[PDB]
Amino acid sequence: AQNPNCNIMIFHPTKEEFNDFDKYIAYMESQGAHRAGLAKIIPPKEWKARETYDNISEILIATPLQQVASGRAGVFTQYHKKKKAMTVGEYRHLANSKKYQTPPHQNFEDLERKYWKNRIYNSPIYGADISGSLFDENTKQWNLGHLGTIQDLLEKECGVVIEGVNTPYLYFGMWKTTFAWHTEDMDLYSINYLHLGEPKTWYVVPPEHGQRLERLARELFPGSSRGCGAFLRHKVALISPTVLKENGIPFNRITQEAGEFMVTFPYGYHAGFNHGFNCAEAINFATPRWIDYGKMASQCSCGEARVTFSMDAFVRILQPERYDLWKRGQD
Ligand SMILES: O=C(O)CNC(=O)C(=O)O
Ligand SMILES: [Mg+2]
Ligand code: NI
Ligand SMILES: [Zn+2]
Repeated sequence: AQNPNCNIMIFHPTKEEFNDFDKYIAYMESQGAHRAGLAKIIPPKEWKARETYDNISEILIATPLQQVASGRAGVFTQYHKKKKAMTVGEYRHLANSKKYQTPPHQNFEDLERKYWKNRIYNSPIYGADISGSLFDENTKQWNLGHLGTIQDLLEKECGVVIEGVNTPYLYFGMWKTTFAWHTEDMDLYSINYLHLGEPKTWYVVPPEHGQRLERLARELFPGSSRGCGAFLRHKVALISPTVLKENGIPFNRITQEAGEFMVTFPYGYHAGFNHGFNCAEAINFATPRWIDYGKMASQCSCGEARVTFSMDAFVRILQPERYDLWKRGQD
């Protein structure tokens, strides 16, 4: 078995290998990359997402989210308080303000220490989940707005045509902005490209060990666990690396820098934080190997998780027994 210790793998495809997205994902899996839950892909030196980022300041962040924490430094939840709209130029100036800017630090490890020590005492503002793309339409390789759609994959694999669409999302971050422990909707893959700015640190649990993280989460967030049998679908809980190590949960960590792709694999729990002002783009995708994960994915039916239009068909076709209850949670 390849990569039996489930380490995060880093790939350096040539420009020739960068032509065929599906083929390269299958190659990475042939080498055991999925076992980690997360892989990094450094694009060939010839490749670019677009020519420059000089003209992005007028993009609107209609609903910036202030991420307010509750709990203790290593075990907390966050809720999202909606703020007034602002442009990306306004948000970048806010991220660089004395109140919100990255503190002085020696290296990524020092910054990671400062994040876990101090996150809960601040409420950073995240421009998350903005429909759109920063890939130039002329970028033909690994353009996250031109991928094969999940609906077309399900149709190719299973023969059933379904409604729904699959488009990318932009994330404008600042120091301490945080993504809570989660897997993707329907345990899909994700791909994330860091277009510009400061790094993003990731934590991940191997898919084979995901239920160990879920059991710890039920112990650490016991009221949330009674409320919902899949409460990590709410995307609000954080657990630090120190707490994971104390409880023997297998995980790995890696920092993504601007110009790099990350891929999360089906049922790979992940969490992390931004180092400073940045912009990322991400989208879900599927492969034939996903189908079995989609059929087994947990679902939130308590009403909290509320997701896209397109998840309907995935539940309806892959999880018909669950459909009725899940849809009640959506309505
Ligand atoms: O970058 C973020 O805030 C969160 N991204 C993801 O969870 C992802 O790409 O799957
Ligand atoms: Mg603009
Ligand atoms: Ni994700
Ligand atoms: Zn729920």
